[PDB]
Amino acid sequence: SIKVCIADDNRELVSLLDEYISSQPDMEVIGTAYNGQDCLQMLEEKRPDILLLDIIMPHLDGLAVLERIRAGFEHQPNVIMLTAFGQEDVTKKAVELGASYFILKPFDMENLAHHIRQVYGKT
Amino acid sequence: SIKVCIADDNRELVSLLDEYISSQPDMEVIGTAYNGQDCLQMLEEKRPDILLLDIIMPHLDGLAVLERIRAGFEHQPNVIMLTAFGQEDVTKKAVELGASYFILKPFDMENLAHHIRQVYGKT
Repeated sequence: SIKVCIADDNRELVSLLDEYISSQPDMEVIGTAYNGQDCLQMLEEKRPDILLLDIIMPHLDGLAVLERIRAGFEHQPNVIMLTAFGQEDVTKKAVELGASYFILKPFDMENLAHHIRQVYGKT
Repeated sequence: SIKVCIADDNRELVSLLDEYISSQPDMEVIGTAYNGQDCLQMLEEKRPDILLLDIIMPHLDGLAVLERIRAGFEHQPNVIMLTAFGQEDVTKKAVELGASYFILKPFDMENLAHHIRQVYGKT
């Protein structure tokens, strides 16, 4: 059971991520946060294996959170930045500190091309 | 080669759809439109196999476009409505006219759970 924590200030995205990760048979969601300060508070209690972290947030962004994780925590999760188009340059500083990243495209295409084939096939 | 036309008023979404469908080896994008009137003009020239159509658009929505396709076109594409959360009830009228539909979730999760496993695996 891979234990995952989510921290992002887009409430719609956090909800989708929680649903998606919870549907995976080998993973579990053990906490969520909407800003950096609450993320750092969560990690002190839950010790997840994986943290999905928004790279840019007002006041305390994902790189400031990652720096605090590396400078003050004994137990650190593997951090995966959530990066949208145009945010790649800022993500690169976080990869220099050892995080990994996931390019988050705006709309979900899963199963579209399968559905298209099913429709086309029936005619 | 499955020939696809896209009609939606979200420019970001049209761009992603074009990219995604064009990357499929068995499909091709042959036109795109940003409103109903331009979609109906496109279909008269291009005769696609598949039309991806936004269910709700100001002035002339996807159901009004579908009704015009069924009442005035000799050659009709198989129509797949692009339906977002909350738009299901309006889609059901279009399915009554024979269209199919695709539930469009707000963010792309493709490959996230694979990446998570790759990261977790390396430790």
